[PDB]
Amino acid sequence: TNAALDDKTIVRDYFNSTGFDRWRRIYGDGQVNFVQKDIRVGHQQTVDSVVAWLVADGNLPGLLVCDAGCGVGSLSIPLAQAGALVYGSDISEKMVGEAQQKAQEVLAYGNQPTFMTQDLAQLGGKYDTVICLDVLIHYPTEEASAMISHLASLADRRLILSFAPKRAYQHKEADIRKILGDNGFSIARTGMTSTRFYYSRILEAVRS
Ligand SMILES: C[S@@+](CC[C@H](N)C(=O)[O-])C[C@H]1O[C@@H](n2cnc3c(N)ncnc32)[C@H](O)[C@@H]1O
Repeated sequence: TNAALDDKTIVRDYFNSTGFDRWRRIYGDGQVNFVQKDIRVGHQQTVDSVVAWLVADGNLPGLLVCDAGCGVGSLSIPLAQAGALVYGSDISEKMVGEAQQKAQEVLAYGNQPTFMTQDLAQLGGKYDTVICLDVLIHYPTEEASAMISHLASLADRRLILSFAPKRAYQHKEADIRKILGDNGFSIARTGMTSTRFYYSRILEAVRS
């Protein structure tokens, strides 16, 4: 018997249990405390900023996009609404199930994202753009490095990441940029969401 479950299992079990209930609420509608409300608003800003980047490029309709660690589809759904071909995945079956429910309710039989329960490190195939928002916060830098390298291998052109700049882990921007550089990516656009209880640094990386 192990002294500890691996980080992925701990995170997965959390988002399949009480984490599902708490984050479905934060990412959804209904009463929240002022801390949770701040997180809801901040996270919405991060999502909206990324959608805005992709819309601004003019090539979003028909674009193949991987949304790794998609949660309840907060990013996947608006990208699909804008015409992207979205492939969302999450390690938590509960989060994935909710994403599909929310998608079916608002998109019906139109351009829906495709949702799969899977560890992002096990994803295959190739995409124009790979996106991983507010997921790396759950892993130490060493593991985050391996995750970024795997995501990079799926990205033909672009990788977009967000992280808390230096349970929960902060990452040094210098470290994240180094890992991206090691994988053959240069930094293009960047962003930053800063509220009272929510901090998310956003990097757009493009294959050079
Ligand atoms: C804070 S939520 C962010 C969700 C989504 N990216 C968003 O911004 O709306 C973190 C999500 O990452 C997922 N996650 C954590 N580790 C993962 C992994 N190794 N592979 C895929 N998803 C993972 C969790 O299940 C959780 O749904």
